[PDB]
Amino acid sequence: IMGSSVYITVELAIAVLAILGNVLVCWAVWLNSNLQNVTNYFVVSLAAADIAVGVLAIPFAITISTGFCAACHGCLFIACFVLVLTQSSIFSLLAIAIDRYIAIRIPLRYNGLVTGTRAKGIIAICWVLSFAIGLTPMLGWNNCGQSQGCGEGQVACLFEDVVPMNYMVYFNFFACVLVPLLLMLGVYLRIFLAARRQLNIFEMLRIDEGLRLKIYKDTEGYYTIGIGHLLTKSPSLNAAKSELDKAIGRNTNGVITKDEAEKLFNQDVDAAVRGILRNAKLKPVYDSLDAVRRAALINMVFQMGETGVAGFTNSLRMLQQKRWDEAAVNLAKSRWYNQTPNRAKRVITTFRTGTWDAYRSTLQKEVHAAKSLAIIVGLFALCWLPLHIINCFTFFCPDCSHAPLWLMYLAIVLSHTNSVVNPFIYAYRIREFRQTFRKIIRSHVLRQ
Ligand SMILES: Nc1nc(NCCc2ccc(O)cc2)nc2nc(-c3ccco3)nn12
Ligand SMILES: CCCCCCCCCCCCCCCCCC(=O)O
Ligand SMILES: CCCCCCCCCCCCCCCCCC(=O)O
Ligand SMILES: CCCCCCCCCCCCCCCCCC(=O)O
Ligand SMILES: CCCCCCCCCCCCCCCCCC(=O)O
Ligand SMILES: CCCCCCCCCCCCCCCCCC(=O)O
Repeated sequence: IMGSSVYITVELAIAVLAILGNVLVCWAVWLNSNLQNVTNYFVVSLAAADIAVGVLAIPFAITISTGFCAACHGCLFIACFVLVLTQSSIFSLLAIAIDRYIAIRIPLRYNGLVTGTRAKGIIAICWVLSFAIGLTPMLGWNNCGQSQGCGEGQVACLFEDVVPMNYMVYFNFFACVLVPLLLMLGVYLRIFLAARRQLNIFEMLRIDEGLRLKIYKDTEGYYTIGIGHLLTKSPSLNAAKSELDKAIGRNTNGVITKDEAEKLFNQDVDAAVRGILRNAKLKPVYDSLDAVRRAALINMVFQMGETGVAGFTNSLRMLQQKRWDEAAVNLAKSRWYNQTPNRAKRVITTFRTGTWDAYRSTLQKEVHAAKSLAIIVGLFALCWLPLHIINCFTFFCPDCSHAPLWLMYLAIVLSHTNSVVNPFIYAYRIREFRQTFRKIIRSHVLRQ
């Protein structure tokens, strides 16, 4: 066996899987409506880039490993085309990170901000930039436009001979790869840290009622901000903003910080507690509860009012008798539960257990999917960094012994493997993909 016949076989095998695997990803999104969200718009674009790697980039890699004589610019295309595909991938991974960001920290305006129309727009633009960036050497930044054994008008097509290293290190690596990766690292880290935030009465209603940092109109058209904090019933945004500046103690222009929204909420809680203590029915029960169960009672007052909660004569009684399970069953038979089952179910769980479980679960499911996608970026980095780092060595230490050929082509094979791993990850960690794959393979591929 030859030392190259292996290189060629291995890379042809990689190409077949790259194509088959990523065709399957696109196939699923087309068939399944539950995979036709905006997030998978970028997954498909990413899958497209990986298919193109198996079809063109890899054959180009093999062709160029011969060092054959070719025209300058024609040689640059074969060598640089893969850079186009790589850049596109970067943009796709970055857009996924951001998408998951404003979907987990700012859920209230995700669908009004992230739309299919805009996604397609951003994708189209990113493909243009990818060509502009990947084919920059073709635009003039090269080493042939000014070489023997090939005759004039031609040069031996060796990567390091035609593609400037200062381009590969400064522009390609540092600016176009390194920066996005670190940016994607910061975004995911912030997503994760948010799911591990410390829970309390503020984070409790932030989930049940939502958080707004810009003045908005409530269900009945009243100016409101923060967590359900009504400013005024006057039909004037101007007047609403003036009320806000009075409460905050500064010129807000209709926008406050998270912290400031919390101070308003704290005040709202204090008032509710005072109202509860003036009520002869609620006081005995409130006083007998622990801190967490009190928050669940305050939660109900924020929704139904103090007179409303005081109507639960029997459920309240059980609560003071610490008959948590009985109270739960009874509260479940209410018209309140029938109206808002999700919110009520969480509040009731809080009465049952006396923990923040119901609210911690919401955050841990609202992030589990982002872990799957984050793994995608980690593997990309792992598959591409080695090659980038070797370039830096060659570049920064000119008179050192160059990396041996075996190591060089090993880093190249590795980077190509990155176009195979994604489909496997979707199968293992994402349920709706796995189920669609099984359906496709069994029905359309085996045909039964
Ligand atoms: N440095 C480099 N070389 C090659 N092919 C040339 C391999 C080689 C290695 C040593 C030698 O003496 C002659 C040729 N492809 C390459 N692709 C990349 C690359 C892709 C993405 C980032 O860097 N870098 N890179
Ligand atoms: C012929 C058109 C595409 C058919 C794809 C056939 C499957 C080929 C296997 C190579 C890709 C594997 C990707 C992940 C495997 C899916 C696992 C599974 O759901 O059982
Ligand atoms: C010169 C001929 C060789 C072709 C090489 C490039 C081939 C790679 C193109 C792959 C593009 C995949 C398109 C996926 C789009 C599907 C979108 C959808 O299902 O909504
Ligand atoms: C799985 C394979 C799918 C088919 C992909 C098409 C492959 C394209 C091959 C690229 C060839 C590089 C150009 C060769 C230059 C020829 C020079 C000459 O003929 O004088
Ligand atoms: C999706 C379309 C991507 C664009 C690729 C189109 C397919 C091109 C097939 C092979 C291109 C050969 C490049 C020119 C040949 C370079 C070497 C030479 O000058 O002989
Ligand atoms: C939105 C369409 C962009 C078309 C310009 C792309 C030019 C070259 C693209 C090569 C592969 C592109 C595949 C993009 C598929 C997009 C998937 C989607 O938008 O749902």
